[PDB]
Amino acid sequence: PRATSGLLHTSTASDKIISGDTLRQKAVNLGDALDGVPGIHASQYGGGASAPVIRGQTGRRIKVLNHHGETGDMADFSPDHAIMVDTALSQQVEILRGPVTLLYSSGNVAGLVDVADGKIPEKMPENGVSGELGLRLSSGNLEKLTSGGINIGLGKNFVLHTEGLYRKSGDYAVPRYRNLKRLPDSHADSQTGSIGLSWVGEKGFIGVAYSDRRDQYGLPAHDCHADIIWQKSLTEEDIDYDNPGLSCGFGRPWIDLRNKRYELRAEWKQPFPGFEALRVHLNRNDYRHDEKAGDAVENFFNNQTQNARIELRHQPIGRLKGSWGVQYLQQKSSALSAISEAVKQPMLLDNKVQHYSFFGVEQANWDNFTLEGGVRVEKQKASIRQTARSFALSGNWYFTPQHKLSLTASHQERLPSTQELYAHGKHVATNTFEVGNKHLNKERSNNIELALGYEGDRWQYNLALYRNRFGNYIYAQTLNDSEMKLVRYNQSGADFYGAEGEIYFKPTPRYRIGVSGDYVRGRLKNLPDDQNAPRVPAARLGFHLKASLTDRIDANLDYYRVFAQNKLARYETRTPGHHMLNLGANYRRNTRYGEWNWYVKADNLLNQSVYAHSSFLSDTPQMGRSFTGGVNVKF
Ligand SMILES: CCCCCCCCOCCOCCOCCOCCO
Ligand SMILES: CCCCCCCCOCCOCCOCCOCCO
Ligand SMILES: [Zn+2]
Repeated sequence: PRATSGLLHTSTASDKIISGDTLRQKAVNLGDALDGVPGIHASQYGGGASAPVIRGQTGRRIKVLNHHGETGDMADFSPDHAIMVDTALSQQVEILRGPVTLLYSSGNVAGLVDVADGKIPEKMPENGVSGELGLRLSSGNLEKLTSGGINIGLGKNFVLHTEGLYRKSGDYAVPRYRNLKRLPDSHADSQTGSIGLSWVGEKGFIGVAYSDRRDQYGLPAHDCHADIIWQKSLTEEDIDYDNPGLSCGFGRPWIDLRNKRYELRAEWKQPFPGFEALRVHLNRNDYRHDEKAGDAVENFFNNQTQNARIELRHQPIGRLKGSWGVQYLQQKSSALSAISEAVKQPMLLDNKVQHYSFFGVEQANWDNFTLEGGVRVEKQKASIRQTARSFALSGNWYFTPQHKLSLTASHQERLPSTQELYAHGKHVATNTFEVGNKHLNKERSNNIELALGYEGDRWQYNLALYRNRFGNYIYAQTLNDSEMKLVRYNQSGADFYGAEGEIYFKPTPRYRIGVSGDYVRGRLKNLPDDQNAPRVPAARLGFHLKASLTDRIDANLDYYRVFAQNKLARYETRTPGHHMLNLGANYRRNTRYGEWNWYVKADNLLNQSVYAHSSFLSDTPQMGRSFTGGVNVKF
């Protein structure tokens, strides 16, 4: 029961490790799967994509990690783009805060979400072989989900791994929504495949893996353009482009996406003198997606990623431990239209971004108190020159482990993305024109958080209180007057604070009852007044029940009270306001050749009109009542 993302273990009390067997019974998308963990919401976008929203932050203010590596996707661009991780094929998903975030990115203020996978075995399987098989169906979805993974000892110290998943799902049923049985364009198909090969220790393991993922899914709530769009708008010619928006007023939207991945991992256990561990990670990621209407492409998306990170763990110099590393990340990306680059300027013109990053964490241990500090300094070059310095310092006081009090502080700098300073074009799915800013200054943030945790047979609880102070908070500022939005990229200050927590009391070791909840406030302060921050979540209180009876069978009930959101940003609207009731049960079973984990799930029994203010489809109801039956065969 540990975490893997940091070569050196810095553990704060508000760290959460979700089990992989459990994820097999969860939604396919990352954001839907993590929703329900206190402090984490979702930005759904039909059955296709959903991003986690963590402490009101999302995208570039958090970090999704594909087994310590850059996923290489383009989900940071907009929540309609799927995140390239397979949580249903994952070993574990760890949600981490602290100085560790500095190992992977700059500007990560809310949480690091690392998805660890079986791609490259790291260990020799028993009996020479191991793997699992999974199958499930879901009502009103209409989800079919099959999955498998395999590990084979190709000899004495050699292991091959394969794994894959195929999913088909329809437009989802909606309660009371218009006169519709199902919400149009919310269907989703996905396949993933991996082949791996890895060594064994001592000292460690080395290995490579090839992956392939094709996604095909609709764009819910959704011909003339080649001129007027450009050129051009700085400044006020939105006057002249939504005049011919009602001229053509008076295809079928979907995304076809392909992701190809080549990576290498290695990590052995006593590299040479003075060091306890050495860890490498090489990655190449081919990402593409066409945003289409029928068979025609409206936007071409591309993101080539190459990523390298080397981390070594130094000798404990007398109870102070540390891991220092270097990372190289180059990312070639573009976002084009059917229109040539010879007539119009692309939404995102073809660009070359390079990240040179030096990082590390150091922890000192004075018995029942740990102190870990962290740093990151990355330089960027941007062919078509700044530096981000981020630091974090954190203390943990164990009165009696486990009785945890964490105090964590950090200053993080995020360098602006090329999208943010150079965007200039209609993104169809979002029906928004995007404009960049030639002069943004880095996102600087000063963050403080205190977490408290106890888990002691009778009582179990987890609490966290946080504030995030931005001297600079870069945001997509909606602009001057169901047409098409226009956003400019802007700067101000911001003040985010909130709380999240869960507490469980078990009367017997047999039964467990619990209450959970979260709340977050987001404000824009000091504008070039004092308005709310965009797409902030809503408060949520949770009631939880879970009980085994017995040895194999495990029923469970989850009731969430999602309150409305009336603290809204510049052009936002109110969002109710729903009651989520979820039922669940599980079958544990031991036959020959495998453990057989049957499962049955019932979500949204009250059949409520569910809206999420934190999503781009805030006035679009999400899935009504749905039944799920599934099987897993571990072996
Ligand atoms: C036990 C059920 C497992 C089913 C696994 C499905 C098989 C995995 O599919 C992987 C291939 O997915 C399609 C890849 O296509 C990529 C397109 O690249 C061609 C471009 O020239
Ligand atoms: C820190 C909570 C556990 C009990 C602390 C008392 C023991 C020593 O703590 C004093 C200094 O460290 C406290 C935590 O440090 C936070 C780092 O903030 C640095 C901001 O510049
Ligand atoms: Zn898009």
